[PDB]
Amino acid sequence: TKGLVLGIYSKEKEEDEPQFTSAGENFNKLVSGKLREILNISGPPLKAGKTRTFYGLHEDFPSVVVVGLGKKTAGIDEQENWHEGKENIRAAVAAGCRQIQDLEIPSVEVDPCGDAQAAAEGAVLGLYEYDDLKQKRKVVVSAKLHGSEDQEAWQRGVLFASGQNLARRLMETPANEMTPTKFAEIVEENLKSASIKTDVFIRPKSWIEEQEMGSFLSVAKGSEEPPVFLEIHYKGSPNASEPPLVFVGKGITFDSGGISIKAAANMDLMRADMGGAATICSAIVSAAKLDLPINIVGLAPLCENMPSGKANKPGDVVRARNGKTIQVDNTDAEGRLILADALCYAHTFNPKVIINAATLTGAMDIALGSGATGVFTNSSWLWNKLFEASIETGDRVWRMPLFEHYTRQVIDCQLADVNNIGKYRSAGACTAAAFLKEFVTHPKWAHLDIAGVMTNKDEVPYLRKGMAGRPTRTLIEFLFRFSQ
Amino acid sequence: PPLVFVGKGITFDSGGISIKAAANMDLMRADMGGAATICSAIVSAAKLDLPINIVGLAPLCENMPSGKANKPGDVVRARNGKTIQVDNTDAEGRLILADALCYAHTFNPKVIINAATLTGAMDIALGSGATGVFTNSSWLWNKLFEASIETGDRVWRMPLFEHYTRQVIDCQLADVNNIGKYRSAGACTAAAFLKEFVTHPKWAHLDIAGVMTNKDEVPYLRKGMAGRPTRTLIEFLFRFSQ
Amino acid sequence: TKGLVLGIYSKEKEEDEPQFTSAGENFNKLVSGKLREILNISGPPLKAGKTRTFYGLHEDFPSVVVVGLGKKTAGIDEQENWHEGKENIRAAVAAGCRQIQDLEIPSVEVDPCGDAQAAAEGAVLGLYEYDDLKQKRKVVVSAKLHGSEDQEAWQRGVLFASGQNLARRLMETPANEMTPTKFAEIVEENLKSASIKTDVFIRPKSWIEEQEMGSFLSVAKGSEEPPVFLEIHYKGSPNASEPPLVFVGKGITFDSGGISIKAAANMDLMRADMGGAATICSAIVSAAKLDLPINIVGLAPLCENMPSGKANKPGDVVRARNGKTIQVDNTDAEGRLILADALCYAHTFNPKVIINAATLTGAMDIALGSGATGVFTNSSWLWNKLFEASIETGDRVWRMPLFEHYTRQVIDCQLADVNNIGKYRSAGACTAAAFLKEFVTHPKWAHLDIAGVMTNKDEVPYLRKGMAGRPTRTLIEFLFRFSQ
Ligand SMILES: [Zn+2]
Ligand SMILES: [Zn+2]
Ligand SMILES: [Zn+2]
Ligand SMILES: [Zn+2]
Ligand SMILES: [Zn+2]
Ligand SMILES: [Zn+2]
Ligand SMILES: [Zn+2]
Ligand SMILES: [Zn+2]
Repeated sequence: TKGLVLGIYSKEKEEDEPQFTSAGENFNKLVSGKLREILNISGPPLKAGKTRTFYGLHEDFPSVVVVGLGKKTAGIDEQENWHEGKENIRAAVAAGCRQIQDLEIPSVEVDPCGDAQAAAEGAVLGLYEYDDLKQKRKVVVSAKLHGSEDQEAWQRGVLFASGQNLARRLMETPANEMTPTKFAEIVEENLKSASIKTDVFIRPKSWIEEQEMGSFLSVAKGSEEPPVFLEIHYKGSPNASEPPLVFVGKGITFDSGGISIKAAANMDLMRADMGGAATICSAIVSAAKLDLPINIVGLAPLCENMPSGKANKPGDVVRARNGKTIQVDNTDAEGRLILADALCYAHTFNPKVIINAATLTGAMDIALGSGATGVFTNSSWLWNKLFEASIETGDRVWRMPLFEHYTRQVIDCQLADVNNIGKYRSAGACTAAAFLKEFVTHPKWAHLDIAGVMTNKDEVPYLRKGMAGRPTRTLIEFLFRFSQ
Repeated sequence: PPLVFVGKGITFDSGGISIKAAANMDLMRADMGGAATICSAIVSAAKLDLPINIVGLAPLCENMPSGKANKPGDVVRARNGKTIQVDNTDAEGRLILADALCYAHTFNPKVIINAATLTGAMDIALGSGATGVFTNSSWLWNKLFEASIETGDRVWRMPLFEHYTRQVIDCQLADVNNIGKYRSAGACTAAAFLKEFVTHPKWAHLDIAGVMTNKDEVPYLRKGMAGRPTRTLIEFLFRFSQ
Repeated sequence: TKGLVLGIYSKEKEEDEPQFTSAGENFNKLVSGKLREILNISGPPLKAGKTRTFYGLHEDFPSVVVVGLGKKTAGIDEQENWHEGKENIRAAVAAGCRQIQDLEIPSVEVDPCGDAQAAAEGAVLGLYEYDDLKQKRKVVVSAKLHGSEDQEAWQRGVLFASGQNLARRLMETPANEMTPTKFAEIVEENLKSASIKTDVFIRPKSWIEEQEMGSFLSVAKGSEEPPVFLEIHYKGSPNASEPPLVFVGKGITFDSGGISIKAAANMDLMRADMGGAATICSAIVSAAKLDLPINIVGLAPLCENMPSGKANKPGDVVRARNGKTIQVDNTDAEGRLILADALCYAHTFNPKVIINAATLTGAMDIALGSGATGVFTNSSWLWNKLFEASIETGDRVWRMPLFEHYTRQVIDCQLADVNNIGKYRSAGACTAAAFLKEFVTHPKWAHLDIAGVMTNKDEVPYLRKGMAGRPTRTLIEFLFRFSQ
């Protein structure tokens, strides 16, 4: 019927016993001390992220899962660059919800754990699973707030987590279903449901040609799947003329590498090479849901990178919208090609800031793995804003260098203005970033290389194995704070 | 109390049983760059007669394959009593550093700074643009960063997160594994391995693998071994002494 | 304090509710129906291998773990070639014991589940972990039979499982600790504790040289670690002159591949290249513990395979004890070299049967993986005996071919009588077997290639991740039945 998730903290030195949250304390009282009694009988105390289940304590809650929240006053961890208490809550609540789901319980009430937004994030991110294409599926669990005192915060958590889950769905869906057109249609419907103060333009190939986006076009042509340039507007500012914030995302729905073909092992994960587009578009959907008082534009060039008799050939020179020529030495360095055109187009909006996201390089994965998203930016103010937002969400960012040292290695080009792969194999994420900078003149630009945080195995406790949708929540938080 | 510097001194690294590829293996004669830079920095500090006490520690040896060599899977005991599963014999720098870092604590130092041409991952990460610095002290990061602005021999901070530690203490036979669970973030997991042998509050690990050589990146250095970031270390010491 | 593991079966069509075992039924009665009541409250029924924990049902058992046993009458599964009921019990009991251990309970009583030997095997194999070299260790759990009616069978299970766990320990231990000498000393002490009717001879290099075992010696020389030829005798037959059964095991304590050096990835697992020696020696220790009325001889050539200035060089020709010359084309095909000499020596005992085991080829792993041990034999009677024993133990065997087709590919040799690697890359396990057959004239010989069952991830539910010690129990069962 109905399950209940309650939290308990680690015992502090002067306490005689570990303390329940307010809800746990109230429930124990409701059952005349039976919860504390049974917890004591069960043995060792619950530590952070651990769970234990007690049956039959109340007729309304046949299964009660108690979860360890760790130290009650855990705040910002100076060494980890995140709010520890929030992370403990997300992990603990996710673990509790997965136990409720294993017991095949369709609905669960969740203890706010002193921070309803974090509790909601743990439950909603934790229960998520992409199973539309399977016969065998786990029970669908409906999680709601236990109590009625922390509603806005709980709902805020549901909203943030839902945005990330939308990104996860888009990334996880196989490329034959999640084509450029399909991705555009799903984003279009989600944005329109979020707010009527939106406009969506799924720009066709003819428009792309009119816009002289030769770099983007060169990538798309190898495949039979039609390319599209998704342009979305959210008019949240009270002043329609207020300069917008522009987000740009790499939308390669499937990357085979092209003529510079990839190895077979785990190439299926490349269905998520559109993660950059997924995260920035989902962030905008969420911003619209929150009705943030700001104008935002989202740009996402979308296409496949396939080998064929029409595909990009190593050595080919293409002309970007801005007139710059690019020597395509490696057709698998295609994300930067489509981004060159989208970044150029972004300047036409005279934006306040330009932020792009892309599952750009394997080098980024070798550099930081799934620990944090690499951020390249020409603005310390912007770096700081993204960094502060990440401490709150727990979806960490780490700064990477934008030095001429790297630029020199990409403009040293045999046939053109810029080469699409560096002179050497070193610092691949840095030279890719340098390539992108040659198409940016804006003073507040940030490039997020999310290749290393594309998937999750078990690193983030509250995300099941699969595409991660990171760092969608950090982007939403940045926008929220920016709007305030 | 002295400042303690520690340097990886592998005079030649063939990789051992987990043998390296032949191409450009000659550059491994510089796998003692960590020892070279910290020892040279101390020589210079002495020349300048800086008013500070400094201790330099440099474990030195070769890593070669033979009938007596480390075998993948072997478990060894560090000076501190911790056991280490040697899954890859080419991840040897962290093995010799574990013992030197333990010994460093005996001096009750003010700070502990180690340097090592530790991982190819660092090279893939930042190349020769800057030395990667892993530190549990923002004060120390800042001091090294400011010194680097002056010398031009740049440093860039890399993360010391439990996220990476988890991947090296998840070990089949011992307390810590000498290579991570996955291939991602090699410089970060190597740093995490080193941290398991450090309890000091002001420690910095400099992975100089990417700045080991110079082609033409630094205009004033001819092609060859670079000796970076020796000047940044000297500057740090000078300012520290003042 | 004390935990309890109880089993419950899957409900049969005409039953109103799933049936507990006799012990589960008795415990429920003891607590006035409280176990059934709480199990019903907890939800969906327990299926095979699943577990659920109930707290505070009895003062003597604060934690009771109920485990799903599947269908009560599950017997031999025609398609899987094993006794299904026994497999269900081993898996269920192991899962239950791991839950008790997670709760940090030091002692547990285990329901015999209608088959005490299988229950004991699940508990003892299930709880095993090699942690001698770690600071952090799980609680040591002492498992005993619940009740006093099935003692001999429970103890038989403990004995079989202990034999396998000894093999696992020997295989898991790092090679710098588990050297040829150390392995010999550990086996020596275990055999002597098992019975006084034993003799152990840790033969030194001088003896090996006297025995003209040039093939074995050629492998050992590349390393600084002294080689030994372990010879063990168990005189269990009433007639001292009764011909013995001879077991032979490949004891490469560490295999780097030698000059034909292995790749670095996962080379640490080669510390278990002595699995052949581990399994046959452990089987003999167990046979001695059981005091089987038969004479058995165990032979295990032990050494390392390392690269150095003295190592085997590709193309070198060596002379086996039997006078045959061998062209060592690949130094990593060393197991067959040391086995050639041990198999020759085995004939001197005028044995009834000769069975050898070896983690011999990667081809075997590509062929059957961890599903079953590959068995090559010139005797269908022997194949059948091993096959029947495996149905009982669940540690499956599968027959592989001994055809001249494969022999032709190894005697087609440029410099010698036989080549240590075949003409082609196909059928690697089959040509390796053919190589071994050139050193056997006995009419009842079986070669077990255990390379594919060297480790366990999660395939065998009752074995934690690590070296498996398979198929030790099948060997013990074969010996038991043979003795009867
Ligand atoms: Zn997708
Ligand atoms: Zn690509
Ligand atoms: Zn791509
Ligand atoms: Zn090395
Ligand atoms: Zn090295
Ligand atoms: Zn071993
Ligand atoms: Zn071999
Ligand atoms: Zn071998």
